[PDB]
Amino acid sequence: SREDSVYLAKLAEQAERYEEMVDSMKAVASSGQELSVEERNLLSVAYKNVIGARRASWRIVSSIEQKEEAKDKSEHQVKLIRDYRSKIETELTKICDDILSVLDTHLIPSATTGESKVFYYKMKGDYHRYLAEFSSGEVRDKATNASLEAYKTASEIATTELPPTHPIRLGLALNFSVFYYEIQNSPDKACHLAKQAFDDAIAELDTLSEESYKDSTLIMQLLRDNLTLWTSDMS
Amino acid sequence: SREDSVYLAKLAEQAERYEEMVDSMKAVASSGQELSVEERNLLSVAYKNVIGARRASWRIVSSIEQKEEAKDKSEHQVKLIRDYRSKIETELTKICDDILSVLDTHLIPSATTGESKVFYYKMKGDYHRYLAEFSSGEVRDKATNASLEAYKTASEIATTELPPTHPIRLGLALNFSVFYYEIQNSPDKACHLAKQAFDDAIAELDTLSEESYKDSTLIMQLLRDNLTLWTSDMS
Repeated sequence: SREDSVYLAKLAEQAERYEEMVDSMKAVASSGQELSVEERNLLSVAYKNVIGARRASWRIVSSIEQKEEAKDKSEHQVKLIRDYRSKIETELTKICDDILSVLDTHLIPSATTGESKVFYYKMKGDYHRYLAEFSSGEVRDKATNASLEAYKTASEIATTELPPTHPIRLGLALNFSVFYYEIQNSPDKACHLAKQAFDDAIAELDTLSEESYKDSTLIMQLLRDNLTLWTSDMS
Repeated sequence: SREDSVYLAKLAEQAERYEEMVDSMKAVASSGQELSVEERNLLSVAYKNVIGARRASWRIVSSIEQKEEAKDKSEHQVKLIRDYRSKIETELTKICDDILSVLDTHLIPSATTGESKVFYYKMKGDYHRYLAEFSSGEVRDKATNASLEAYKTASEIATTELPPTHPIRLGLALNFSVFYYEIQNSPDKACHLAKQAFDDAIAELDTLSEESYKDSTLIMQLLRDNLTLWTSDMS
C-alpha cells in the first residue's frame, strides 16, 4: 500500500534509519503519481541523509589519505586508504545514480506544477553536483555540466512560476550558488545569485503568512550565512 | 592480511562506518590469536556503535508505538509501528547473537590474561543485557540470567586479578551496576556495587601514572554520575 509506505518513511525518519526511508519513498515515487508536497520533502530528506553520511565519510577518509601521503614512506598504507575511499565513492555513485534515475524516469516527467518541476530539477542539480565533488576529468566535467543545466532549468521555471519568497525558489538559489562557489569556483556568480535571491525575497516578506514567512526566512538566513562566509574568504 | 584488517577497522571508525568496522574486527577476532589491548577496544567500539544505533532506533519507535496506542482508534497504524519495531528487534538479536558467538567460540576460550578474560565476560554480560532490554518472558529471563552469570564471572576474575583502579574492572562495575538498576530493577545492588567500585579505586588513585590515572578517573566519573542519578530517582 502507498499510504503505508509513506507512514513507514516517516517512522524511519524518526528512527534515523534513512536507507529504509529511501526504500519507502523510492517505492512511492516510482508510481505514475505525482508526489504531494509532504512526500517530495520526505523523498528529498531521505536521500539527503543517505548521501550526506557518505559525503561526510568521504571527506574524512580523503583528509586522512592526504595526511598519510605527506609522511611519504607509507605506500602500502596509502593504498589501503585509496581503496577504501574508492569503496565510498562507489557507494556515492550508486546513491546518486539511484535518485537521478528516479528523477529522470518518474518524477520530472510526471511533474505538472511549477513547484514540483523546480523541486525536481533542483534535486537533479544537487545529485550531479555531489557526483562532481569527488570525480575527476571527463566524469567530473560531465557531472558539472549536467548539474549546471539542471539548476538553470530549475531557475528559469522558478523565475517565471514561483514568487521570490518561495522556499523552493530560495532553496534553489542556495544550492545553485553553492554549486557556483564550490564546484565551478566562481565567486562572483555565487555571490550575485545568493544576493539577488535574498534581496528579491526581502521585498515581499511583508506579504507572507506566519508559516510562509518562517519557511522563507529560514532559507534566507542560510543564504546570508553563505554570503557572509564567502565575502570573508575572498579577503 | 591481519594488520590490514585492523588498519581498515581504524579507518572505518574515523569514517563512522561501524558495520564495516565490525566486519574487519570480527575477521581479526575469528583467528586463534588473542587480541591486543588496542584490537579488543576496536572490537568493542565497533559493536557498541552498531548496536547503539539500533537501540536508539528501538527506543524511538517504542515511544511512538505507545503514544499511538494511547490515541486508541489507530490499530492499522499501531500494527505498522509494531512490525517496524519487530524488524529492529530482529536486527538487535542478530547483532547480539553475532558478537556473542564470537565471544563464546573465539575470544573467551582463547583468553590467557586476566585483563582479557574480564573484558570478554563483561562484553558477554553487555550483549545478553541488550537482549534482555527488549525481550519478553522466557527469552528475557534467559538473557537476564546469562547476563548476570557472565558479569559475575567477570567480577570474580577482576576481583582477584585486576587492581581496583583498572579501567576494565571499573568499566565492569559500571555496566554491571547498570544491569542491576535497569534490568534487574535492584537499586540497592546497583548503588552498592557502583559505590564500592568507586571507593576501592579512590584508595589507589595516587599510585597511578598520568595515563592510568586519566583512564581510571574517566570511568569513575561515569560511576559517580550514575550514582548521582539513581539516588535522586529513589527520592
